[PDB]
Amino acid sequence: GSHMASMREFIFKANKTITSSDINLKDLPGSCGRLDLLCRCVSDAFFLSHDIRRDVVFYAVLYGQPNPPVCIKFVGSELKKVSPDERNIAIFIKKALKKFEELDEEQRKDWNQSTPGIYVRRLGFRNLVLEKLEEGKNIYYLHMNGEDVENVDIENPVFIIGDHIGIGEEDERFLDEIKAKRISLSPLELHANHCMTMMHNVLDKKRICEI
Amino acid sequence: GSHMASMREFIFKANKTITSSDINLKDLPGSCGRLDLLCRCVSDAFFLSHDIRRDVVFYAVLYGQPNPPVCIKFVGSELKKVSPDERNIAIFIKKALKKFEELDEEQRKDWNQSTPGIYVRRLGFRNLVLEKLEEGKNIYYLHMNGEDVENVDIENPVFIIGDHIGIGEEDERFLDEIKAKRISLSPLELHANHCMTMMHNVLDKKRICEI
Ligand SMILES: [Mg+2]
Ligand SMILES: [Mg+2]
Ligand SMILES: [Mg+2]
Ligand SMILES: [Mg+2]
Repeated sequence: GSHMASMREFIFKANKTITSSDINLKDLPGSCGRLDLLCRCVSDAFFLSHDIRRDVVFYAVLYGQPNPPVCIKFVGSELKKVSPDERNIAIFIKKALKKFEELDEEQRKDWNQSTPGIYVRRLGFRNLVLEKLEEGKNIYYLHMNGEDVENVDIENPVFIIGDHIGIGEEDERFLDEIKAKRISLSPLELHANHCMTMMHNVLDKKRICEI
Repeated sequence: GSHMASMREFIFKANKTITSSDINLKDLPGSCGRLDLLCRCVSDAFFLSHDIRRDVVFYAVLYGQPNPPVCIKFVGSELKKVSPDERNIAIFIKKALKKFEELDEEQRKDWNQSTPGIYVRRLGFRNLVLEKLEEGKNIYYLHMNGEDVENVDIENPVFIIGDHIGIGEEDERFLDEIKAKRISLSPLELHANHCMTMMHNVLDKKRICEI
């Protein structure tokens, strides 16, 4: 074995997801701007059968009205009292957005914990990716026309996952500029949350041959 | 290519999921008996990015109080007005259970449509599996100690997926008896809904090399 372990980190850009705590739990998809999708991504990033993945960090950058961008960071090793269902996760996200509302613009420059393992910050998608590059991460863009993941060595990863409409031409230009490596998990276009499930499975299996 | 296509069919045994329409949407996991899990399984069985999988049939057999068993059958090619979020699916399941409540015991011997593509019937797990065997299906049991799916030819499949506690010693005996083939998708124990995602991905990829 190589005995190499690394954090699995994901960034999901939520193009339209609501950025105030004024959340209608009864319309997560419509009035909340596909908040349901974001909740499933959180669920799929962390939850196993009788456990939570302690090596995962998940970042969501929300661009919906009225206060974008808001970045919410979930740290698997620290999360308490989150369960895999959308309603529970949505309430945790509501709490995070409420915390963000209580902070001034200076305070929002930093990560601010709302509940254990959940932090909010004024941070956009590109600045977040830059910050990860400076830490030494490799950026991988999960995109259906990328290299077959089967053949790529993955090291110190940050996985980028777009939503229903996607990252957009602007941010693709940017990923191209910083040399993000595109990887494919499937011949079909999947929901963002399915990508994370596939990506975890790829890494779980490599762990068996290689580490 | 072989030009071979087949229906992808799944059976999920929901050990504790509620069997009346008296459903608390605000406690899908607790008072509904892990109804949230069943909803995610439905979601993951059917939904792609800009589509629904028309070659899938999903069966759920619910064993929770007060009227078990209830079998709900979802037919991908027929579903209308279902979206991927748990709340929407839970309401469709509520409707199905309401339909079941309105039928007498004789009427429950047959499939009874509640909403397009959704049918309810008094049918237990074993009788359902028997019925599928008699139709010519091969039964595959997704179980973490099974053969690596990579190496198994899959033909005319019905995939069995247990829940959080699992199929149970009784029904395992039965699957052993009828010679169900056990297949593994992962070195880790996953949520039932993740199995379906992995299983779809395996089939989508084979479709590319072989069909
Ligand atoms: Mg690792
Ligand atoms: Mg950071
Ligand atoms: Mg097929
Ligand atoms: Mg039938």
